[PDB]
Amino acid sequence: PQETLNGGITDMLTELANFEKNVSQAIHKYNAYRKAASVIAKYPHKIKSGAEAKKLPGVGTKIAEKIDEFLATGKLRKLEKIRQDDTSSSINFLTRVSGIGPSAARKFVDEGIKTLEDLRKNEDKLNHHQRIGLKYFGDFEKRIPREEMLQMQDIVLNEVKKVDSEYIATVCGSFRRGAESSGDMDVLLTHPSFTSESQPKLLHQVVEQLQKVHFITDTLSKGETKFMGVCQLPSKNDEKEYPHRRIDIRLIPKDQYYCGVLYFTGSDIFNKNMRAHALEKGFTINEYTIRPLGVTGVAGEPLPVDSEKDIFDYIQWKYREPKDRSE
DNA sequence: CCGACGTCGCATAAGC
DNA sequence: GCTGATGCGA
DNA sequence: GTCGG
Ligand code: NA
Ligand code: NA
Repeated sequence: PQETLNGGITDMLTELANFEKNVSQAIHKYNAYRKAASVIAKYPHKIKSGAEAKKLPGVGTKIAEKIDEFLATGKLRKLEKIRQDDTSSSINFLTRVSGIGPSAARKFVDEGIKTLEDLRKNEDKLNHHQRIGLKYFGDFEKRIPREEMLQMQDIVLNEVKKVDSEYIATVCGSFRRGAESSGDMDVLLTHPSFTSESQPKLLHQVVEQLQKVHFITDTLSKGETKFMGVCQLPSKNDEKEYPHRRIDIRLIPKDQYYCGVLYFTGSDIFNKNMRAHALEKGFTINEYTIRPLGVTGVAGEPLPVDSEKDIFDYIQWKYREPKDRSE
């Protein structure tokens, strides 16, 4: 796991990944290329041949070939071509705006809209989400230092508690695992009055409060259980102002809360391992529940959970700190 | 050879 | 107006 | 594109 060891190769794979997703609309080729990129990124030798790479889970014949060409010429003909392609490179770029995905990008570029500037000239053609995306294009591609996250957390936990001291809220994501930086803030929310069996107002009042103290500045989307929007730390005195940040707030019912918390803490890799484990011990785990099987594979009713540990207990695993859930 | 590859809440489209 | 498909982000 | 039934 050292940067420019196979950087050339993994930046390559990652470029191709984006073109598959954003231009070709082949999300599964997109994940193939990314998966290759990962397993190569972890590989602790400078790759010498496509054949050496092929040995890795997720590197097949086609990518092996690419690596050979890259290794001998320092570039890829296809990648070089698509990069200079006016239409395609503009479609790929436009998708960097939040709310513009591969379909809307494609339509824009069809009607000659290819640049941020062009988007600015055409706001009347953007939905609410997209306008927010444009407006904060740069801020949203910035990382969030952990210190700022802590500051944001102070504000979130404070105002949630002042709306109702019985609410529970957890900031998960790479934040909860110790990451020195985060992509956004992901808040998980529950209340003792909200169970799977069980007002239709619990998420709304929390969001309202966060707007009233001007933490939440914009709304991408909001319904009865998931909120997605924008936030910002209060500008220190005369100091330079903070970036607007992405924040999601999820209302989960209490008897599914720690499954939710477990799931949205990750990492993805650790989740795959633990869901694998898991089956072998006789259980199925998803973001909501842990259920038992079932001599024929028939899933029983969901078991009670009242903490993260509870889940680990069910499946013969000693509790592992968010600290140590890289895998 | 050929299908799976995560899933789902919310905004908006689109056909009725 | 209704519906439930499709795009999007996570 | 890669893996696997
Ligand atoms: Na292989
Ligand atoms: Na986007």
